Amino acid sequence: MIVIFVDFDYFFAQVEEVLNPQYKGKPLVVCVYGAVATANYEARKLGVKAGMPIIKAMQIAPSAIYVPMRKPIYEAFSNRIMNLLNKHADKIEVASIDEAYLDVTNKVEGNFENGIELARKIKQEILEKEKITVTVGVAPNKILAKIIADKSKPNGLGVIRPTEVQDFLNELDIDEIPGIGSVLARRLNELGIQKLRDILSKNYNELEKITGKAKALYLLKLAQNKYSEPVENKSKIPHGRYLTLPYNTRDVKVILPYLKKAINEAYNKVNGIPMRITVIAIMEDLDILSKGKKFKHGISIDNAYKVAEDLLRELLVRDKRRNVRRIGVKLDNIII
DNA sequence: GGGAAGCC
DNA sequence: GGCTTCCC
Repeated sequence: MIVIFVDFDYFFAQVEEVLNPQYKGKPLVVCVYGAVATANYEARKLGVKAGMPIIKAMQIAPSAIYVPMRKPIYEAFSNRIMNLLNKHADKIEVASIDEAYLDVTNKVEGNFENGIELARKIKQEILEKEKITVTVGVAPNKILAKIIADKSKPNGLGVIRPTEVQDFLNELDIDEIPGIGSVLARRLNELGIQKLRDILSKNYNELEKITGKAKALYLLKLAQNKYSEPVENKSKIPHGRYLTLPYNTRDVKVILPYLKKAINEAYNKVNGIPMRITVIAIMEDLDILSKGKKFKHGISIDNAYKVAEDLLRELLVRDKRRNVRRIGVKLDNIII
C-alpha cells in the first residue's frame, strides 16, 4: 500500500492571506465565537495557538490582524482542492476540510519512488492552481503517513519507505501515537513505557486497564507493524443545518416542516450518501438533545424524512416537559 | 438503551 | 464536540 496523506497548512489563515496578500508576512489570526481558530506562522512565533482566548492572543501578539471566520470560503477552497486530489488517487478518504488520505497504489503501480514523485507533482499543482501550500506525508499505511506529515510541517514532504517502517516504529515516543494525547502519555511514561516498541515487552492485560482493550490492541498491531486499515472512499466531513422555529413549539405538526427543510439543505450540501443521520434540537433553556441513527447502507432523502421524523418524535418522548426552539440535522459518514 | 465521566 | 467505556 502507498498512502499519500495531505494536511493543509494552518488552513483558514492561509485562505485569508491568499485573499488578502497584504496579510502575508505579518501576524494574522482567525477567530470563532471569542477564541482563536487558526493562526499563520508569523503569528505563531509570538505564542499564538489555536483555541486560546483572543485575550491572550492580543496581549502576546498586538501587531497581529484579527479577522472573523468566514467558513463558506474555506469550504470553497477545500472543495476545489479535494477535487484536485481526487484525480491523482485510486481511493480518497476525506478526514476533514484540512486533510485527505489518497491510496495511489495502482497509480504508481506499487512503486514508492514514483509515489514520492507523485506527491511532489501534487504539491506543485495545488500551489500552482490555488496558491495554497500543504504538508504531505508518504508511507505504507495511513497512520504513518500522518505521523510523518505532522513531523514534516510546514510545507513539508515527509517520507517513510517500507525499508524504514520497522525502524521508525522503534524510535517513536508514545506521545506521538495519535489516539494518545497527554494523560495516557503521562501514565505510560510514568508507569513504564516510553516508546512504542516497549509495549511489546509488557503484559498487555494491564495495558488495557489503562487504555481499554481496543486502543491497546491497536497499539499492539501498530507496534507489531500489523496495521493496515485501508483508505476508504469516504468523507468524514459533517454536513447539516439548523433552523429557528417561529415560537417555542413542541408539536411535530409544526416542527416537521422546519425539520424537513433542515434536511433538504443538509442533503444538498452533500455530494454522496450518508450513513448517519443525527437530529439535534435546542430546547427552551437552550438545552440540546442530540439523537442519531446509523445506516450500513446509504439513506435516501425520502427515507431520511421519515427516519428523522421518528428520531424527533423519540426525542420529544425523551423530554415530555420542555418545548423546542431551534431544530437541527447533521449528516455524517459519507460514501463516495 | 442511554446518561454520566474521562480521555483526543 | 465526539468517541468509548463505565454504570444504572
